[PDB]
Amino acid sequence: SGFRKMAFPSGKVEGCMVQVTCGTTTLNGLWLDDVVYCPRHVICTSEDMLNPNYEDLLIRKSNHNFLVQAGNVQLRVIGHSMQNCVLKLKVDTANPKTPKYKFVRIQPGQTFSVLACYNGSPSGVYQCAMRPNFTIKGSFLNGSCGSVGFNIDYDCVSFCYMHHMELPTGVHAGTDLEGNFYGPFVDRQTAQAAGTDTTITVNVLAWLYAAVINGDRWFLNRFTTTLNDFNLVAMKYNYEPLTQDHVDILGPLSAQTGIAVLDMCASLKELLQNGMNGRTILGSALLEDEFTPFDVVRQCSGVT
Amino acid sequence: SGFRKMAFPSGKVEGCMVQVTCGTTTLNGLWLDDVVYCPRHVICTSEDMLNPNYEDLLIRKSNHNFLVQAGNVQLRVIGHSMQNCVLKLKVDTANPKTPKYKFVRIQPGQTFSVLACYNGSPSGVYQCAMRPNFTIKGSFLNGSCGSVGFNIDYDCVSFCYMHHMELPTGVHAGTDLEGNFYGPFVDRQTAQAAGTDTTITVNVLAWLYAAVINGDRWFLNRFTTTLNDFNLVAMKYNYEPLTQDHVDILGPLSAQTGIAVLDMCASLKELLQNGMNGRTILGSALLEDEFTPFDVVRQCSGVT
Repeated sequence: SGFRKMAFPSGKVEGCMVQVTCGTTTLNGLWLDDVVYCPRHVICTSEDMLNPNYEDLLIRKSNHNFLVQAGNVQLRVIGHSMQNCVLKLKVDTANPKTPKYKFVRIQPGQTFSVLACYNGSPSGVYQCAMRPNFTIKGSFLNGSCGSVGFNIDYDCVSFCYMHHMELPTGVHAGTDLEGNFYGPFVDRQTAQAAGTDTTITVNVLAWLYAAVINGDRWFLNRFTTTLNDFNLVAMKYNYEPLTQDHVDILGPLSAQTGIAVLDMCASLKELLQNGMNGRTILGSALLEDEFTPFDVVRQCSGVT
Repeated sequence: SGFRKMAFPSGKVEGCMVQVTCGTTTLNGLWLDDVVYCPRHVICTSEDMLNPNYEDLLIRKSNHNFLVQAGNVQLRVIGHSMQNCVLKLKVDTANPKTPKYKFVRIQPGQTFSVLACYNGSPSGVYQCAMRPNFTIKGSFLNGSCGSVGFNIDYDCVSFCYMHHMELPTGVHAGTDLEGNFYGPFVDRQTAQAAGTDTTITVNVLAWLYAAVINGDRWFLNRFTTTLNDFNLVAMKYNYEPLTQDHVDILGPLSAQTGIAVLDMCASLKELLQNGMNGRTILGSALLEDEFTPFDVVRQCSGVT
């Protein structure tokens, strides 16, 4: 019993973190096979970041200007290329700790673990979600760029995020491992404001199922609703519209608990309209939206 | 910027988890040097757990009855002993991945990371605190016993917790790595009720400092207080008494922010008396007490 914000075990990713230095900039890289992946802004001065021309800045860089250190051992850079907003540094040594891996581009509402790193050294691991406005709410200090987000399926690491940017509002932006930003963000120190950070409805519903499984039941009510009726209320409260696809995804939790998805929507509707009245659900005073239905099933079933 | 509930990177501990089976019971063990540590209740049937005589049950067990598996490889058990509520299984192979380590017994209010495991396989990592009633609020399913709690200081793992028990109220009890339960709990399926789960005041104050550092400032008010005045209010709200030792520990965060500890106590006093009025602090609608002052300094400074 109990339900925690849980990250994947980080060891497989710890084995891939390296330090990348270009001139006076140090950040983190991800070493998979004989390629180190890092943010292309490693080549920028903070001055450069105001209006960088990355192709032009990169012309002034050679393989020997990219200093890659794995623990206390230097890696030899034998090639470099820019793919979107990441650099791929080809090294002469395959990472002996390379796990089975995939690069995946996640959808808003999907969760992942972040291994926050500084100077190629892991500092901590925490759980994030891709927000509906394609930001994440992370914990990243100067030096954390190139820290990665991932999911694990048994022994395969799916890398989904690399940290690039903090917005003036203190939320975070980054790329997939092909170097494409999530959302509209750019690797430039400019006016970038995030859109509405809506609540991930299907994740709240999943977490309410987790609450019922773990004995927190006070919020269950005598009501039901329809998707359209629920969505009128979701819209008013800046919740994401619930789709039949979301209802289908919640089916296993519905089955496990015997609470119909639309009954749980009616419980959520009352919580939105009535508030928590000073009560908590799984130790939270707000409706938690950074557990996916898959997360809830995984944690409630004990997948390794 | 940003402030997350962050666990230590788990890799060093992942390298120590093994499966222990005795008859029909499978749980987790911790393999350090040539010793595997596990809960002594591995030797119990669920029937046994109602009133176990561990010395008597252990007489019926031989080295060859303790099946220890590290990944898909069997370890040879060459001795076994009971120390308090843990078994120490001596194996013929030192764990080649043994990190630098210590066994520490933590105080209530101290935080640690848990690597939840099933069948010796890591499932997830999350951050816990030793509650003032010597329970923890974990996420543990059947098979999770022997999962461990730890802190890391650079490259040294301090193991502080091993999971043994779930109370009928769904909170968790366990031991240090000498096999001594935290608090009054026993490894028996009996009436064990937890005492008051008071709020860890010094940790709330630390987290309010973290909030100010990360730009959440709305709760700062024009007031101050005294330890005695604050403590009258703490007592009323089931907060732990704040001591001068706690004030001394918050000194570095006081210095960093320029907010005197007693001024922050007066902000906390108003939050207790007035509530949050539907506002949040670092994404929480309640006052978070599972960050120590050391955690806040570590996460705000980026220690690896």
